[PDB]
Amino acid sequence: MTDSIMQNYNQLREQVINGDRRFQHKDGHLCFEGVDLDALARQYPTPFYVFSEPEIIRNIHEIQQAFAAHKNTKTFFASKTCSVMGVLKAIRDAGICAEANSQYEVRKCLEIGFRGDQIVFNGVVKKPADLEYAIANDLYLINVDSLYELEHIDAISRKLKKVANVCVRVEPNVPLVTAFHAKSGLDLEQAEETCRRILAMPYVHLRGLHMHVGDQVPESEPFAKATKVLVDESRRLEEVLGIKFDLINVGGGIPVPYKYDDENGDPLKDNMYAGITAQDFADAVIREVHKWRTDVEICIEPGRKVTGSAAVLLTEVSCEKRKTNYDLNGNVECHVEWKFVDAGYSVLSDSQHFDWFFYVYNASRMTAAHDAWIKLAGPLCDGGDYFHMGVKGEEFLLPKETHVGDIVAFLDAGAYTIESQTVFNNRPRTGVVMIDKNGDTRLIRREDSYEDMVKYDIYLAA
Amino acid sequence: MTDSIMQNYNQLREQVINGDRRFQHKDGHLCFEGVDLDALARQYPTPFYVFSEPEIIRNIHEIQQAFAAHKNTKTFFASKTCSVMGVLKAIRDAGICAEANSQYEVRKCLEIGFRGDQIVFNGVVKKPADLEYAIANDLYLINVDSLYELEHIDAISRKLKKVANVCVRVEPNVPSLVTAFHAKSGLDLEQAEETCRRILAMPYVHLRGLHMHVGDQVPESEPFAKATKVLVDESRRLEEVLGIKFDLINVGGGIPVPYKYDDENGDPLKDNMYAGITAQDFADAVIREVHKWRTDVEICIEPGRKVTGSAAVLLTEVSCEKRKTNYDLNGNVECHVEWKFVDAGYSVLSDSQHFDWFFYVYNASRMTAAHDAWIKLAGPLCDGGDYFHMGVKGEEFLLPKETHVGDIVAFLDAGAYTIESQTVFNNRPRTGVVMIDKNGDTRLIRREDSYEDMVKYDIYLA
Ligand SMILES: [Cl-]
Ligand SMILES: [Cl-]
Ligand code: NA
Ligand code: NA
Repeated sequence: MTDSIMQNYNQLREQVINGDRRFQHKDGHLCFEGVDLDALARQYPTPFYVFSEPEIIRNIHEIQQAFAAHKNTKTFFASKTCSVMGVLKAIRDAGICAEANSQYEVRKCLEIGFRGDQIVFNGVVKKPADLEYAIANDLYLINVDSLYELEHIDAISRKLKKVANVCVRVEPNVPLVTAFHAKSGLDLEQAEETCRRILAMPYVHLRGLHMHVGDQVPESEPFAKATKVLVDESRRLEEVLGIKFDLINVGGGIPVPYKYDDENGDPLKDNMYAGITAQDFADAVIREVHKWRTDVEICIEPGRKVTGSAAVLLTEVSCEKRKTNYDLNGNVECHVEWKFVDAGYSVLSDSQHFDWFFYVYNASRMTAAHDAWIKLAGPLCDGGDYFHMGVKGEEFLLPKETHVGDIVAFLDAGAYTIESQTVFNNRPRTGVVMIDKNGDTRLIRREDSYEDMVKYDIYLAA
Repeated sequence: MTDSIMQNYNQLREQVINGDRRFQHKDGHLCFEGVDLDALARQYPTPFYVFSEPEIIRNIHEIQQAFAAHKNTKTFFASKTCSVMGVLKAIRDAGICAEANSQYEVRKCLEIGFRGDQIVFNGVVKKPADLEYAIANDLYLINVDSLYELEHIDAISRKLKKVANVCVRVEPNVPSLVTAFHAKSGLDLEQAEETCRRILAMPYVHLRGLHMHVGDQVPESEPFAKATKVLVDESRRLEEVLGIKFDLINVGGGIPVPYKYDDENGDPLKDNMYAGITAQDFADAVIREVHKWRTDVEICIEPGRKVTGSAAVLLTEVSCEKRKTNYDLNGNVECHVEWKFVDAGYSVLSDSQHFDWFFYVYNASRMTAAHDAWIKLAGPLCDGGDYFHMGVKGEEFLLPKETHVGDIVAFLDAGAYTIESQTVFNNRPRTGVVMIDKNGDTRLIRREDSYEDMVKYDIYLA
């Protein structure tokens, strides 16, 4: 099976450089939107992430084209996915809106140019200061996640004499037990009284209901079933309360392919295979909404799908070693070829914490057979800081000729990879480079400096 | 039985405030070294960590007393555990040395006042710039982790005309994990002789001894005994073969800390939140093996977790609450779940999520009240997985039924691997840090990240 696994992985490698809209090859090197990534990693210090504005645009087009059957669709990028200002700017320039998950995310979205009417603010803990900031900035939506929080929305909107526009988050029990496993939202049974309360509030304007199914969802059925619950309650409440809702917000969760050989993958057992497309998500949602109204606005909150495929992590092979296991008589049992790169799980956190797979290739030797089994380690002083989600078990494939100094690329590294970095071991969080629409590159986030990292501390100087 | 679990947890609670060397009660509140933690969390915004210099001192005393049978012991705090400058200063002033795990860790140790001869620099990826910085600063030890890295140490020490003092890291294959497959660090035992012979010939590299590090939160003494014996046996053999006398042996870290205290109810080999050994057991195993070789040689140890783990509390305010109910198909209640939301989630206390780490949780504002209600404890991140899964019983915690929004929740034993592992996910800031000094007074030693801090790393058009 290993030889066939090796054959299959090299077929995937060839597809990257001859059949992928993002990539080419030049001088033996992987190129991204025409940019030679080996050369790029000689210009900027590794490790760093490189984002593609062209690919973000293609992803947004996929999402928007998926919703062509429903004209009144509004798309809010879930900025917890990635909020580097230059990424947010590319997303704003590509024509969609923004969902924010904290006061500082709201502020960043406003500062990069999203208008208040292009921002949704969601959360389970929206303290009075957070709500005051959001209400004062006339956000399109602030979700209502609990009755406790709603009391603060009422009080603060009254204090500011400013209308707060809200959607009530309802998390349906769609059979694993919503009460035990879903911290967010209200129960369906609480929706009516919550909406009745809001109608009576002078400065709180009820716009619709909200749900969010989850992340990297491998089937369309959960979106259909959950949307139907919220549509049925929306229809019922319009009748009971004598109102017409502005909108329904169905959240995010469109998956991204992290493994591409779907013929060999089962998305229900390995959700690195994308089980559905944006079109499947849209078909499920739109079909359920149109059983109630065709004119109502549908709000969607895609995160991962906007940026996931649109970045690469570039990391230099910085050390190598061979480790050999010997039996008790001194005979070799096996050899392990370790390659150390300058990025570990403080840089690429989900590879460790969420068992996330990313394709790994030698970008400096992209046209060479990846014919050697290796283990790939990071630089942290932690026995667990190596990449466990290999091609076969914990083993990766690289050219046997791989050399210290080569650039390794992790593909599909654009979602949930920047804000989740740490300064563990006082290794810096990475710089970030952007490829713009013209194929030109610029730095959009600096690498943390020494002074950056000590300046939060308060201590007598030396 | 849940009643017995509740009774046991409340016995543990009473032992915190009437038995534990760290804690007391006043005005119904948990006190740490006499500091009322409810009051403290009204002076500083939550969430934040509070460290105890007294408890750091007690932990260091435990470690050093454990080594009483071997006078020439040098203790290096593994600063990857916590490198806030004021914490490092407390450890420096307690009289021990520092182990560093990156160039910037070396620099901050020097800056806070550790001399070069008090610093060990360890790593698997020590780039030429890292090595030049370390060698220029006359560090007590730079470990040798690979043959590749050793070539840089030789070349750079020659260029600087400064002696690099080294210990060769050897990771034994001790049957338990397979070292070649699961241990990225160190050289094989079989490589130690030639590596040492080559160092002896280098003009500006000085061989001091061998190094190993077993692991973290180790619940048995046998791993230390077996691994130390391998390194002692090879040390003795190399002294004979090469005609040298080693300065030292470095046996690393891994002394566990109790995260659950009711040892009568635990199996440390199945649940390593129970500490399976004490510092005395660690020292007994190490010293016994070293003294079969030499009683005069220096033993270097690298404790991390044990120095600071018990010495901090995370204080976080209950900031929201809700009740979720599962209803049967007749609308009758199947069960209720009481959710309490605190202002810290796994971006603040990462190991609670990523390493399934248990920390005792109490209501510091109601510390003398029976913790008599089962609750689920959630953080503030917009992520369904951001709740604390490592409960008292399954995913459930115990708090007083009188718990109210505004109460302060404490997580105990929050001093190891809790600061540098924080993130800005959702653009929630990394926390402030307070220190209780040995006189019982408090000061801020790290600010909470500001909004400026969220964006100043980014390069964007205004
Ligand atoms: Cl839009
Ligand atoms: Cl010492
Ligand atoms: Na109203
Ligand atoms: Na020498």
